[PDB]
Amino acid sequence: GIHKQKEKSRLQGGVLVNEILNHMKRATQIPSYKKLIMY
Repeated sequence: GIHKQKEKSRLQGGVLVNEILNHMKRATQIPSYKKLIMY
């Protein structure tokens, strides 16, 4: 249950993560996840 969901905070990593991820995380272009639900 908890395993599935992880903490996007408090976690650490090698700068590499900063260089490789440096770009962005997930689809920041978040348009509308639920709002859509209702058409």
